[PDB]
Amino acid sequence: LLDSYEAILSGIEETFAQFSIPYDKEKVREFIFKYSVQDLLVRVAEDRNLDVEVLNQVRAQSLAEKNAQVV
Repeated sequence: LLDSYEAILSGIEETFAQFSIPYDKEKVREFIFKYSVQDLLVRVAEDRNLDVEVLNQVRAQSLAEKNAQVV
């Protein structure tokens, strides 16, 4: 049980809001247990008429993922 996933998930929230996207800890924690984060940002981009590459640039710049740690 590594806390790495909450360290990550924190930055997904703050990615999603930069695009007005409805975050949901439930859906996102479920998704990353079944698929990878790569797939998540593809799936919502496809839905939202975005481009996964942009969501990756905003994913890259979370202070949350820089601040947080792994046990």
